[PDB]
Amino acid sequence: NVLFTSVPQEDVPFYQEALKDLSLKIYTTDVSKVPENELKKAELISVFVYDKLTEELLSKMPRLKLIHTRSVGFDHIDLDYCKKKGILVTHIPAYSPESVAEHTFAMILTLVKRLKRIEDRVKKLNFSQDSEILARELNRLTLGVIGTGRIGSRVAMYGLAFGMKVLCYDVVKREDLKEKGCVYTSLDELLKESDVISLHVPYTKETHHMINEERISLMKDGVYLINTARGKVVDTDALYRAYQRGKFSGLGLDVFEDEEILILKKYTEGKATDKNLKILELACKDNVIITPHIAYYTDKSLERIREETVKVVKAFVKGDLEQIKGNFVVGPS
Amino acid sequence: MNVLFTSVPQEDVPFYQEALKDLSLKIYTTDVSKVPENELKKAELISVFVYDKLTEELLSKMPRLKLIHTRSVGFDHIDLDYCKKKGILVTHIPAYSPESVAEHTFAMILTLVKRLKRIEDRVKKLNFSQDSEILARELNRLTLGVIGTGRIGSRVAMYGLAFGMKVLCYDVVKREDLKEKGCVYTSLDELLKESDVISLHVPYTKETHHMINEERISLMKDGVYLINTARGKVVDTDALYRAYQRGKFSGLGLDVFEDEEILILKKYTEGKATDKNLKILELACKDNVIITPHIAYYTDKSLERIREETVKVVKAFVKGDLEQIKGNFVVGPS
Amino acid sequence: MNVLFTSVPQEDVPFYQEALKDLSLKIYTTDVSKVPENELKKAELISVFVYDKLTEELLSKMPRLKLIHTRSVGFDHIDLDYCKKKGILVTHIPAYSPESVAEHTFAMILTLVKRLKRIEDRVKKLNFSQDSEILARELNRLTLGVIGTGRIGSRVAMYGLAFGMKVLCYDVVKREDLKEKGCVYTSLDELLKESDVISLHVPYTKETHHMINEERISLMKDGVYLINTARGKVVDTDALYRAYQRGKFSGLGLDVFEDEEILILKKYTEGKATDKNLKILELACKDNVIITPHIAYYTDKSLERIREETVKVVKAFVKGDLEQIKGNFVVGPS
Amino acid sequence: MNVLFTSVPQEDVPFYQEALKDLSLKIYTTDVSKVPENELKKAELISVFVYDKLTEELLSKMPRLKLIHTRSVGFDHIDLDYCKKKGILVTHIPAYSPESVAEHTFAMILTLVKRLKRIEDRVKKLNFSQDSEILARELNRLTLGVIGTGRIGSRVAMYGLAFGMKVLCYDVVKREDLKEKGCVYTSLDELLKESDVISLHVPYTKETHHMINEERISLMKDGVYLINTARGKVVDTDALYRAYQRGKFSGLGLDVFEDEEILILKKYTEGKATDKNLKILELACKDNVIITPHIAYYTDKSLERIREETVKVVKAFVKGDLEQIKGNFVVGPS
Ligand SMILES: NC(=O)c1ccc[n+]([C@@H]2O[C@H](COP(=O)([O-])OP(=O)(O)OC[C@H]3O[C@@H](n4cnc5c(N)ncnc54)[C@H](O)[C@@H]3O)[C@@H](O)[C@H]2O)c1
Ligand SMILES: NC(=O)c1ccc[n+]([C@@H]2O[C@H](COP(=O)([O-])OP(=O)(O)OC[C@H]3O[C@@H](n4cnc5c(N)ncnc54)[C@H](O)[C@@H]3O)[C@@H](O)[C@H]2O)c1
Ligand SMILES: NC(=O)c1ccc[n+]([C@@H]2O[C@H](COP(=O)([O-])OP(=O)(O)OC[C@H]3O[C@@H](n4cnc5c(N)ncnc54)[C@H](O)[C@@H]3O)[C@@H](O)[C@H]2O)c1
Ligand SMILES: NC(=O)c1ccc[n+]([C@@H]2O[C@H](COP(=O)([O-])OP(=O)(O)OC[C@H]3O[C@@H](n4cnc5c(N)ncnc54)[C@H](O)[C@@H]3O)[C@@H](O)[C@H]2O)c1
Repeated sequence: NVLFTSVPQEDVPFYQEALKDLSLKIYTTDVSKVPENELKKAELISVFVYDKLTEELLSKMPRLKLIHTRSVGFDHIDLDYCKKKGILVTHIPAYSPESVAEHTFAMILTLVKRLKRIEDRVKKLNFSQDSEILARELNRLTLGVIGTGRIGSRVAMYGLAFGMKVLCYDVVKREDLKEKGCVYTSLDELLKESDVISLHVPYTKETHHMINEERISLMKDGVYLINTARGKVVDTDALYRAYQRGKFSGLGLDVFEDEEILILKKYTEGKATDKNLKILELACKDNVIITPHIAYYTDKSLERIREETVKVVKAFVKGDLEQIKGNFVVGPS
Repeated sequence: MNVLFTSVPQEDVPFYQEALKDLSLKIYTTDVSKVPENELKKAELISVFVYDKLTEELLSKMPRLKLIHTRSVGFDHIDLDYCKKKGILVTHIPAYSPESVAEHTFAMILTLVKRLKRIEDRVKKLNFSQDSEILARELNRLTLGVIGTGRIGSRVAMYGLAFGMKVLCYDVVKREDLKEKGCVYTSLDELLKESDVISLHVPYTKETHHMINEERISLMKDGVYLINTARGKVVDTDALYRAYQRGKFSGLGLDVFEDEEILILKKYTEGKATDKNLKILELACKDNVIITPHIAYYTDKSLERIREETVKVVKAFVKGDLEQIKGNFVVGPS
Repeated sequence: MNVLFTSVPQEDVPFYQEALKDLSLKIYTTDVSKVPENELKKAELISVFVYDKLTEELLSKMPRLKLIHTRSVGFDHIDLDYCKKKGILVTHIPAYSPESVAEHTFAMILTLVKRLKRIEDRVKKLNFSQDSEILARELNRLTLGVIGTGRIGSRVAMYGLAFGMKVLCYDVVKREDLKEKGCVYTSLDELLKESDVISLHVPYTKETHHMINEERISLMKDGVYLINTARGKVVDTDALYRAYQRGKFSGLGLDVFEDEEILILKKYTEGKATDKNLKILELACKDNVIITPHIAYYTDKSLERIREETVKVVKAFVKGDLEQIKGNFVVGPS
Repeated sequence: MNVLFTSVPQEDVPFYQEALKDLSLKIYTTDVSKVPENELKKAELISVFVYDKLTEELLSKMPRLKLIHTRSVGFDHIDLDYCKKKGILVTHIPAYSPESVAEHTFAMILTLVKRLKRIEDRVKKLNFSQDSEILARELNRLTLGVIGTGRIGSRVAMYGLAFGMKVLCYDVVKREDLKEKGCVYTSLDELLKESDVISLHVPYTKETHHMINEERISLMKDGVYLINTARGKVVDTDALYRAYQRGKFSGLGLDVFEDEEILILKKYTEGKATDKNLKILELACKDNVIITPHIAYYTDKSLERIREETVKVVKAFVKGDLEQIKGNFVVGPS
């Protein structure tokens, strides 16, 4: 008995055909709206990043053997509970690191070349040139990459190709990046010296609100800050207060705290926070780009997410766990 | 020596006044067509930018002119044959910052490919959903075709390679340095047929005039992205417009376009307007078109370097130290 | 006596200090909830505006208070029962300019019926064509329903009559002057079923609370236009939003709405936000909706008259001259 | 009888085909300039709209023509002198809906005086605050100047009286009904100097050509609001633009403007464009300007009535019953 939640409509037929041998229930809605009689039956659930797999929810799933998330991130799942109950958790670590790294650079270039402000001028038939739209060049700037994993290492490499000085912060210091010119530094040194800072760490207890009041105060006046990692890596209240004081040349955010309320229109069922309003206000500024968690959202990513998802599910029904060993977050035993 | 500067932004006037203070210097923020005849007659060296149209008719009114310096890479605004006939020297600035334009080109390419204008429209309407109208493509799955691989175009090709793009190149000079990095030089027709993103980096000449015309556009893939940061007359704007309306393009990025100067200098306050002005204005509002007002070059670094190189050319010339600025000559001695 | 002014715009501070220079005056641009308790305790006359919540809990801390003057028509933000049991007098400004709000209502009705917001979107895209998507209706062919025919609503009904509209009127009190001009007083349910445009002009009370709710919206014609310049809580925003999403309305014009103060005063900078904030922000983007930030009253004459009436009331109260401000009492002697 | 219809909207085609199937009817959705010469020479009756230019040149190609019917109030697009000289009859529709245009006129006035465009800009940026940049004015404090008190202008004056405006009027034909309602006729110069809002409602003729020019605009109050729903050529667009840039106006509202047909019919698709197109496009983007694409008339009742009157005129002419359509004649028999 296989359960899929938060599946877009157009994937519904693809998963029915690809998994025809199995007993499969598919919901376009999230797991909190699935009836308890279907939760009780599920041996394998497949979710995405807005399905909160809390202890409370997972307790209603006594037959659950494996959770597969169609994502790189897995911070939406209570792993400690899964470890203690013997539930396996899989993910898709590398459907397309390029998608997010390319999106990150799209935002950096959009901001540094002031494209949004130019577009506002052009709409007013203002084709003049003046200092309000005077751009900077990447080759004169320092890029600070926080997290040099699959996505961040690509961001670091695009930086180098543009002639940027590249600083890096990670617990794992990569030879390949060092040989190419990147310099690994303390967090405090990266925050102080960078002109463009970009976040590429997972959300964990250690990265929780790591960009906070204190860290933001260490950054250069006029820094550019990009977040394509997770919203809760950044203290949105501190971000907003700093923006209002003019701290930033620009902000690029593809992820932000309480995003799910906007992205899934949960305000139709009573939800809202001050952080939703803060983000909507920022979104209107001419030196801010907010995108709705779509850095991954390319044709290549969606094709790979399908492929890998089908592979993990078939592997598990046959018991061939060796086939999917690179997919485990919580593996055997 | 009597030195005349035209089209100088007011913010640059103090700089040139101090740097050239021991010359007989006259500075106009307006363009050369607006300069009084009594000033034109006296001038021995003029420094212009790309909207100062130095035609035979205008140049005839400057009987003392010895050198034209354009604060720019491009010199298609200058009647060189007339200059050669008359013995007028012409300099330019070949390389203040090729990176400015190459970076801008990629800014536009990524804007279009990640559909950021469309996304921004949705976010404004509180539409934070995801669906196929905003499904992006990846650069690393695409072929870039660079038309012109000079200072600017070669850098664009290298950025393309660094994104994992297949890069096709067209130029009359085939650079071994680009071949060895992975760029493949092809015929024009092959580049047009196979490229998903095409970017133009050739000068405007009689040979590149409407090079991108109805025929060449029809050879492109449906869904191509076309970028122009070279000169507007390299592309037939009437044919580009008709093609856009038939849905030929995934996107257009234009920093330069025919008749741009009417919009950029607001010449419609003096009675000027063309159909291409209205066509570009209509395209500017589409969610898959980016139009910028010839500002690919307009960075802080470019401006610094344009200042420095222009002051070096003027001082060299007044001294007679011509070998010092040999790299700046378009029409050199003698 | 000790006079306390709250929510005074910075631009008005020098005005009031000068007018009331003879008194012991404390002015705040912030609201009453952010005034220090020692100043709350001294206060014998307090002047406020509509976002100052004079709750029982807040009025508890003002043991020396004799008079509350709100610089406004509305007084729903003031606990009148608590004032009555404690002997606190309450004044307001009943008629600084009902024309300001009635003109605003009509600006909204005309905006929507003439589809100006949609036409503007088209024009911004250089779309100057004509088609059924901007085909307008005429007011002279429509029926207006006016709910509340007081100082503001009666003027709205008269504007409608001048436009050749059939005007239906609903109020707890019938007016002969309006009937003689041609308004037809009817029951609420008849007005709701027969009006093409419905506009609200009642005060917020326990009886008007969510007066426009699910049931009553369901009585409206499909395609009705609904205007609210009264008070936000007269309409159930959730039922409104739901009906809107099903296509109930040709248009909506809201100058007031539930939880408006969170947006108007940016209280989200201190943690506040509701789902009604997001519903209104979403509606605000629609091309058949106009949302304004409670500014129907906000004209130059209004502000002038509010300043004048306010010094009048304060000076009359500090003298014993209660007759002079007889018309200003909401809760009078004794 | 050979009947020719030009500039017919596609959705009207079946309707006129059914209405006139007893006749030899040729229907085009394009303008008269794009009708083949063979068809122009057959035509006994022609029905056109305001963008069909019936110049002497075009009419001279129509030897068999007895009657031109324009589906419009306006007839400045027909060379009347020619028609008289040659005995050609000319009808129009004088009163399908003067209320449409008069209501549109007040929709623009109210939009401008209540600063709705600027408020919408603020609301879009989540700025729901109140300050002097959105302080509105009140109509009832202002003087309206109506230039042209015909069918449309007279209604506009009446609405103004309904809003408590002092109404000044200028026309060569005085109407006693308007004086009896409280309108006051004055000289042009006095109307220009004294009015806070001015609205134009004259036909286009030699005498009204550029009526509103540099000199007339200079007589207006600084801060004036100017509206035009008459004809673009009544206003000197260049003078209006120049005055706007000097800060002369609190607002402008234009439903008609010089060279509008290039934008409205997209003639820039065929190489047309003028400076006034670009000036209008620039003004359209300002927050105190509303431009609409000649749609003041464009209401469902207007379209219904234009259809009915056009059918009656055609059916009458073919039957010879000229007495029926006596009210429709611009140029009547002999
Ligand atoms: N915006 C999007 O569309 C989208 C799409 C995919 C992934 N993501 C996010 O991006 C994240 C990164 O993805 P990835 O594929 O690069 O992951 P990764 O695991 O390959 O890289 C993360 C890097 O962060 C480092 N790191 C973790 N904790 C750290 C700490 N506290 N201090 C210093 N370094 C630390 C790791 O050492 C690793 O190098 C995901 O976890 C997910 O949250 C977002
Ligand atoms: N948008 C902007 O702000 C901006 C700024 C600077 C330069 N430009 C434009 O970019 C152009 C290129 O600048 P660059 O510095 O790269 O110049 P470059 O001279 O270094 O490069 C030009 C290249 O074009 C090739 N070429 C010329 N004519 C050709 C033809 N007929 N067919 C095939 N190849 C041809 C040459 O071989 C050369 O490789 C300039 O001439 C200028 O017009 C635009
Ligand atoms: N948007 C704004 O800027 C703004 C400005 C001023 C006033 N207002 C609001 O408009 C309201 C009306 O102002 P006004 O000057 O017309 O006041 P008003 O007292 O003259 O009119 C109120 C009318 O509503 C009627 N009414 C009261 N309760 C009713 C009920 N339960 N059912 C039917 N009718 C009822 C009364 O009989 C009266 O005729 C104010 O109370 C205030 O809430 C808004
Ligand atoms: N914007 C639109 O959608 C649209 C629609 C219909 C009509 N119109 C325009 O509005 C005009 C007026 O329409 P109407 O039905 O009121 O016409 P009308 O003929 O009833 O009124 C015109 C008035 O102008 C006056 N007038 C004419 N020439 C004058 C002059 N030289 N000086 C002073 N007064 C003069 C006449 O005396 C008359 O009172 C039409 O001719 C047309 O151009 C525009």
